[PDB]
Amino acid sequence: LDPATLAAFSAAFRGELIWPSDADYDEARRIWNGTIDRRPALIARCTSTPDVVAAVSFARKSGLLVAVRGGGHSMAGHSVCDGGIVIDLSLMNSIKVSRRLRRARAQGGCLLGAFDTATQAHMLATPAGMVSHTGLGGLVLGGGFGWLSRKYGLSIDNLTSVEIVTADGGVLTASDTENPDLFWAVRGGGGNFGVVTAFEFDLHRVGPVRFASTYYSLDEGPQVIRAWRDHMATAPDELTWALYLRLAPPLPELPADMHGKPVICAMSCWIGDPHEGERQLESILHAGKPHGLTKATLPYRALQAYSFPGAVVPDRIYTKSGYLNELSDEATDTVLEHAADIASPFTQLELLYLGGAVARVPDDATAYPNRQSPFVTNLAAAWMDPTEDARHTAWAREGYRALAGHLSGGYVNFMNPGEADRTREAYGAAKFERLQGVKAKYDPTNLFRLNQNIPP
Ligand SMILES: Cc1cc2nc3c(=O)[nH]c(=O)nc-3n(C[C@H](O)[C@H](O)[C@H](O)COP(=O)(O)OP(=O)(O)OC[C@H]3O[C@@H](n4cnc5c(N)ncnc54)[C@H](O)[C@@H]3O)c2cc1C
Repeated sequence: LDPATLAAFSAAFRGELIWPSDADYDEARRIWNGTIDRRPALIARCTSTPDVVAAVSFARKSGLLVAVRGGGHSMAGHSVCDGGIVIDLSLMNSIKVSRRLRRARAQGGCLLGAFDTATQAHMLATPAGMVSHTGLGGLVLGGGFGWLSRKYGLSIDNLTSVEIVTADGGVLTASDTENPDLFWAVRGGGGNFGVVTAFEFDLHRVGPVRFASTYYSLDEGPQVIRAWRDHMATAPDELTWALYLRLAPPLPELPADMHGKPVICAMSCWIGDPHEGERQLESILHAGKPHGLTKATLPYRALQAYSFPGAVVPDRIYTKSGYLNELSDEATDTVLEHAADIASPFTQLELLYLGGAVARVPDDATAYPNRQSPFVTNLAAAWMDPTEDARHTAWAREGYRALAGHLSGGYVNFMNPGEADRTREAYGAAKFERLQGVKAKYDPTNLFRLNQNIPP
């Protein structure tokens, strides 16, 4: 490490440096995917945009492999690197909300729960992921979907501008009117094009939400999933209905003879009038007998903080996901045969219906692929014992291969560390090559390669 560069970076960087000798280094480098044990040479905790600029320039000059960390939830483990530098944005957590203009400006290191807390102070909101502590950074740059998406689209579908630090250390504002090629690419292209230090979103009024969660016996699985698939094909935007095949959590609402056994966990909500929501959710809650039924009228920030029942954070995860255009009866059976073999109490086989507002955005308006594929299956193995990695990974892998005949594309934010190759297939040829032209203009060095990578 050349000293003049380091020393001038020390004079510009008004944040915290964590070195491999420091006590807090083992914790600071930990990311949510515990199977990713990497030793960065240097962890930089930025507090403002000039901090990131200094961190970007110093990494460019010094030749260090760049990681960027928002909330650290990368299923591929991109946010920590072996022997490089970590531009850590976790301290840049602030949000300014205009209730009157319905505008939220959030720093690149925000967590979802912080963002939704600030907007819900004015009963405002904009779509994002379902787990409170995942980061706004990586989620939004990949698309971002959740409870508000069928009504209001992806997270990017409400983005209006970004402040971004490009590989050359320059700071650019990208929007629909300013650097619009870059705005297209960051809306689905990940961290490939620079470090976003500020997002601006349009917001929506979201009052109380009538919500429901329940569990169905697996030997009623066929009629439940079929009812689910059949209903969502024509369901109104306001109804979001998700299925999570999993081992029943040992919760008092469920009978003890169901604890630990595979079930279907159905979570449903109605974005709109709670009285219309109660009528709507009752029309979908009885495809089979609902066990452990919880129905509530929750403020939207409570809905955001609910997932997942049991409130356990796993240490180790491996995920295989893809989209479906159709969910045949044979595919439904296949899902059920593999869900019955679930081993860890923290593993889920997620089945989501997007569509709605997501699919009414034209294919080419952003960089997010597969808007016209409604279904998402996410085989999400999650466990604690690091000596058991092979048996839980094998469940995701072998379940994915049995469904390969229905699966196409892939959400970049659900990719596991060994899926660097799925990139061209996930984006498609037209989107991949346009992304490469933005990557050629803004990061021709591929300084930012710790992501679902798009080489220039
Ligand atoms: C428990 C859990 C639940 C999830 N639920 C959902 C969900 O409901 N819906 C959904 O759509 N996705 C979901 N995700 C996935 C989430 O969208 C991605 O994992 C996302 O990448 C997480 O971002 P992060 O910032 O926390 O991750 P990190 O690991 O920090 O980073 C992810 C990627 O984005 C880059 N990045 C992060 N911040 C920035 C920034 N400011 N500028 C540039 N690049 C940046 C990193 O370089 C990295 O390549 C979930 C993930 C987890 C772990």
